[PDB]
Amino acid sequence: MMFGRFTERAQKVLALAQEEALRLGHNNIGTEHILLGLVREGEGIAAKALQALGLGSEKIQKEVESLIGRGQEMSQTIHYTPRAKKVIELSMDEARKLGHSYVGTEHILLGLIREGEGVAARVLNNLGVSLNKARQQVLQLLGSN
Repeated sequence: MMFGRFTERAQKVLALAQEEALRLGHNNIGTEHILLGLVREGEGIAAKALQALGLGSEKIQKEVESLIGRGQEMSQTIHYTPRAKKVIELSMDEARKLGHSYVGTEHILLGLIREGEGVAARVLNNLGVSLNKARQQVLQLLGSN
């Protein structure tokens, strides 16, 4: 058996990533759309950790949309990019490394920073969040704070 399961909180950020892809006029979910889906949820442990590090939904949204743009729409329904598919595997590896039997919002963000080269990692670094800053706030705020 393997932890091919996401929390209801995490499934909501991934559903918001589809709504945000369709708002931007994209038929795909990237690392960018998963990070944008996180701040559009705003209460999940990862989004709460981003805001605890001094970020905010408009800051992350404006930096995402300034890097990926708008208007490539084709009414084609959503697909995951190779990096978003990698983040789904890496967040599941981070959940297994923590001994959690499903992937939380926390573990989605640990996947986004573990990818390290997609737009999500670059938005965090250009705002001022870093791999170890995000790890320490997420790893505390998930239940050890």
